[PDB]
Amino acid sequence: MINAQLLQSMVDASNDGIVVAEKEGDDTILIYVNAAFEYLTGYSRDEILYQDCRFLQGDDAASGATARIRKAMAEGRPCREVLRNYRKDGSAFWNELSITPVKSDFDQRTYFIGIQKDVSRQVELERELAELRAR
Amino acid sequence: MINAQLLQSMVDASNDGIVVAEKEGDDTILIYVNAAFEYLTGYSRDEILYQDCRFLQGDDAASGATARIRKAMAEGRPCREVLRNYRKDGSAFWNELSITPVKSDFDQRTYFIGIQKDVSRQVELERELAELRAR
Ligand code: NI
Repeated sequence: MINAQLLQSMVDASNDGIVVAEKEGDDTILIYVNAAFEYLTGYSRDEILYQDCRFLQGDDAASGATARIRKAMAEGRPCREVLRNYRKDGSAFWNELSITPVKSDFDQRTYFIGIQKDVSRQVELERELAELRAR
Repeated sequence: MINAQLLQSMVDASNDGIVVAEKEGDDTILIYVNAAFEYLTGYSRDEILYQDCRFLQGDDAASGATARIRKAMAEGRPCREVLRNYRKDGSAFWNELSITPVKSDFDQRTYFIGIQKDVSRQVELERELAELRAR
């Protein structure tokens, strides 16, 4: 079996962003982010934490597309969505987000694990590909 | 701050494969794999563990990266390599593998963290693109 420090290093090594949020009312707030999430978003740890992750969505709220996510979180189901998000510097990316409910023995709190991934390149590739297929 | 159970949930939730290996002679053997690594490779934990991970490489001896990885592991450097691997069922996939040395302050032994990303899709998209551009 594997100890806590190794688990930390497994998260720290990970390519995808990983985060944990605890529920605060009908919102969540980030309590942990890994290094890859910092790099992905352009924000430092200290800028990100203790806030709901929707700030990444920017000043726009899409069409409250997060409907599916809020449905799933409320219901205690995982989900995955691709969302528009914006780095610190304003540059936009497509973020493939997988959210996973956690059941906590230790306290009474509700936690969620998020795994996040830049999929811009792949979105663009599918687009370029469909364009050439159309020629 | 973050506890051990949630770290385990972060690794369990991970989309990429995560694994820990030990040195044994001039081999390394897996001692932990997450669920995603099962899915990725098609093998169960009990089939995988306690073996050097090169069996995934199949009948296809690469050279190139293997040397590079041995070099890097010996030297105690993290390293990253793309390599063809084969699931249980024979189907091939492109694995972006990053290996990270860590020393356990618990038992003073050095452990290797492996992160495995399936990058088949991107690779195939670039392939399909380069083919249509060739038309
Ligand atoms: Ni042995």
